[PDB]
Amino acid sequence: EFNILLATDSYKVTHYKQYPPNTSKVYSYFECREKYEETVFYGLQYILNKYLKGKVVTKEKIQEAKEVYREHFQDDVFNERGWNYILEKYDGHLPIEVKAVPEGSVIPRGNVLFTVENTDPECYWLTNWIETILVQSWYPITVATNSREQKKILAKYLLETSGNLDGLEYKLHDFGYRGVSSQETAGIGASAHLVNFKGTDTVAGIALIKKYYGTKDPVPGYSVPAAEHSTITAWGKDHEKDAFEHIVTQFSSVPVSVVSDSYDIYNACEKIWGEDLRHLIVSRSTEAPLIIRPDSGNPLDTVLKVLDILGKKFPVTENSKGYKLLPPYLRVIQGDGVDINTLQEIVEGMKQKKWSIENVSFGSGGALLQKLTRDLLNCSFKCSYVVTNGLGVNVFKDPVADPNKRSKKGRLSLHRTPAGNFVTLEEGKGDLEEYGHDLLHTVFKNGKVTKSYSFDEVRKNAQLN
Amino acid sequence: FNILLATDSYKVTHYKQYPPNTSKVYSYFECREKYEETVFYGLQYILNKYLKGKVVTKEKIQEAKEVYREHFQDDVFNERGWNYILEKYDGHLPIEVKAVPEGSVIPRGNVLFTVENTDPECYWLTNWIETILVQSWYPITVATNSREQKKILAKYLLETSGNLDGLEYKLHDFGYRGVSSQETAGIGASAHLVNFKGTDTVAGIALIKKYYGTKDPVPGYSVPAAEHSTITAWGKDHEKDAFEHIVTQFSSVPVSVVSDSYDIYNACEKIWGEDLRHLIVSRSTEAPLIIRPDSGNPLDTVLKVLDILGKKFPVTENSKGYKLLPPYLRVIQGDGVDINTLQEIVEGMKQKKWSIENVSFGSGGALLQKLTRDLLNCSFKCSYVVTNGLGVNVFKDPVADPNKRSKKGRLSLHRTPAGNFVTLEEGKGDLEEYGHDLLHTVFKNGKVTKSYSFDEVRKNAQLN
Ligand SMILES: NC(=O)c1ccc[n+]([C@@H]2O[C@H](COP(=O)(O)O)[C@@H](O)[C@H]2O)c1
Ligand SMILES: NC(=O)c1ccc[n+]([C@@H]2O[C@H](COP(=O)(O)O)[C@@H](O)[C@H]2O)c1
Repeated sequence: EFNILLATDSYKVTHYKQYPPNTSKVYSYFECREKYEETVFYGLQYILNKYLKGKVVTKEKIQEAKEVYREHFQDDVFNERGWNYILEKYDGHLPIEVKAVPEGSVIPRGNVLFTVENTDPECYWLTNWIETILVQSWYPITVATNSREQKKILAKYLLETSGNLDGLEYKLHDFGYRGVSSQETAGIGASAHLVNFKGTDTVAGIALIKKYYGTKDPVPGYSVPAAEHSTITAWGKDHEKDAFEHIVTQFSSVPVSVVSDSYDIYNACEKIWGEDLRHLIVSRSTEAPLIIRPDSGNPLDTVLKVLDILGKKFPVTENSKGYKLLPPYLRVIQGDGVDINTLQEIVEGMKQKKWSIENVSFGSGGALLQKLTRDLLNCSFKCSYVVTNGLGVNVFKDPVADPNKRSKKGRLSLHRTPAGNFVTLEEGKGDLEEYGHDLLHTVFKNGKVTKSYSFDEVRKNAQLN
Repeated sequence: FNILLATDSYKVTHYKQYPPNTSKVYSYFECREKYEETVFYGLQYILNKYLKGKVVTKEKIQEAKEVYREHFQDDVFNERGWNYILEKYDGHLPIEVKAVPEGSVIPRGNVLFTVENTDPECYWLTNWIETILVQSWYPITVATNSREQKKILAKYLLETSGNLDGLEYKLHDFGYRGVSSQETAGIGASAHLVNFKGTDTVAGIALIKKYYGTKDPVPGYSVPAAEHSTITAWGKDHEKDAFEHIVTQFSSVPVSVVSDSYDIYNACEKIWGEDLRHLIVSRSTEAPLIIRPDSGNPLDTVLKVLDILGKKFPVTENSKGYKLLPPYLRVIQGDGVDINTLQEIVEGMKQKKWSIENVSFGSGGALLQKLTRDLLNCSFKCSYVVTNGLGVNVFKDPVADPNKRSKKGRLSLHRTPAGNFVTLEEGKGDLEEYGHDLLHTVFKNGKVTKSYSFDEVRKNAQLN
């Protein structure tokens, strides 16, 4: 089982002896320090429920921690007393209060997103002990944010080239399951992407959403049948056509994606799909199109040549915006080399060549769920206020060599400005009541989740515009 | 955990795409052709935690059936196939996995492990588990990147001190908060511990002892250390009090004290260097003060810090001619360190004549998070199938990218006469023109057939 006493950075075990004597309170906060100008706050609710709520302290876990740390530090520095107190006083429930903005909220950089403080003067050391666990929320936040920023690009070009945003939620598919660092990461990352889109091949995200957020529909994400290199190459190089025919025939009534670059993407599109099996394609339903899938070469150049080829072998129409459109039974999915940067290049390149963004959907894996760091949005957790000797003290850091690492001072609160923007008031100035109500809500207190959100609410909060 | 729900969605639809009359699907994993050799580590963890024993149950099958029915809006799930495995093998997977020993250091472009079904009815199972097995790229990459950094550290420590004492402690893992999840933290931390012994991510410890085991009393260690909150809590005008309180609380053990809260240079020169100097020069070699800068240009900061300390404390020159701080005073750079800057820092220290003995490093996100599967081009591909009872050598070869070509047929790994490695394709390993295949069966029909202790892994991964 998971032991919260063992889920922190090793040195935090020695911190209770480092605070000023008679410190009864430690107050800390998380922010995405000051392009990603606005961030999607999502993921905390998962961590609270899975790791922090309920009886997380037991006699066993304490003993286990005692032994582990004794060897790790080659000494007994573990705060056994402190934990026994929580076990005995609160029945293993954590005496801390957490306030946060609603899950899914879109908040500009440099603002307080959530705060942590102890509710018992005895557990002044508990606030920062759980920094490590709570800080990992940077990941679902960063994934959701990066995913949302790509949706903006897609939304912009789709609107421009088609006149509407139909199907936008299916324009960027999650292909990152094998590309992430672990199973737990796959679930968290995939759920973050689902906040903005509906297409995913990382099934793990579904279960996480159901269990920790919940949705009205029986499922938050969908997928379609699709081939991979093994199912095509297995037929032997001279039988790629046989493979294609067999696959589109097995999935004749549902959308089907078929990777076509095993040997020569251009020959596959022009001769096999465009000639040898054209009759099996033009006969398909608009609800069950063939989705050709290139998977190599320069992303933009490949997509353009593919479209040029298909346009020469299939009927092409021009929509009301003046952009070329493949027939309804035929589409393309670019699932290689796609990241927020190249995505922009591809749709822009398509527009210049007069191809509607309607013709192509995208897939992204590692770049979507793995090539992300806590530094992209500068997620940071810092102590800004303590009470020692019964007196409040506003604390902060301000490294001389880096003004960007400066932190906020005192008790904080988030407010809406008259012009509809946001501001984080420091030093308790929020009490002045000049900016309406603080936007953070208590979501956790003394072992209980006091406020939560359904995934439908999160999605609503994260919408664009 | 349900293995029937631990694969890329589309693989659920593959059993109907393979050529009819296919009785076998054989696939392999490689770190396709800096980073010329990789450390094979991690597969054993995945086999034990996710693939061994009864992994199929009536419940798990029904659960997947319903999930996929809604996910696909159609019942494409292969309930019959999974049910077959449940009744025939009591939920044990009919697959065989062969691999090089855990910890092996292998050149790029070589087969590292292979997978194949052992029951003709389960030809589709081989690639069903590709997703879960492919995630081994992570520990492989962490271990590899960490080992390359140890090489750099080794080169400069030896060059500037004459030996390699304490090498396994020169790079500390600070990545707990910087990774994407709890599970990732444990996996990555254990990968790092293959090369070093210092870590702040305790989860790595539990993973090691449970999945590999060690006859070791100290697989991973750590020392008392302050953070910004414990220093800044005292108030800006009391940083000195915080420092004095901390060093006295940990008077007899090594202690790391972050010193850049306000002005790292003032702390080194005035506080540690003057006001509290009496509390430092009195410490023992086994309980040094470890000053930790945490901001600014990593190389420039370290050099200015050493220059400052050199002026306030007695400096010696070792037998190699490099300057050395007193035994009770050291430095740890735990910000902005990665494989590239690490190299710039030690080279910069060497030019200014400072022994690498003076400084140790810490790395978080760059160590366990800023890494991807394409760093070593980790890939899983099918190279052989049996259809209509005839073997067929399989492979891909995209016209737009020769780097994506895969190997053909049955593979085997052998040592060459000159002591190198070669991957023999198309079953040629059978000719016996080389020695024994270096891959070993580590998994077969639900059972882990060969295991390695973390001590063997460390041995296999050693340097030089
Ligand atoms: N349904 C699908 O076509 C599907 C699902 C998961 C991964 N993939 C492929 O796997 C690879 C993963 O690599 P990346 O992490 O770079 O995306 C890509 O080539 C991707 O297209 C495809
Ligand atoms: N014992 C320690 O000093 C210790 C442990 C864990 C993290 N840290 C700090 O946490 C931060 C982690 O951030 P990065 O992911 O960018 O490495 C660093 O500033 C690092 O120094 C320090």
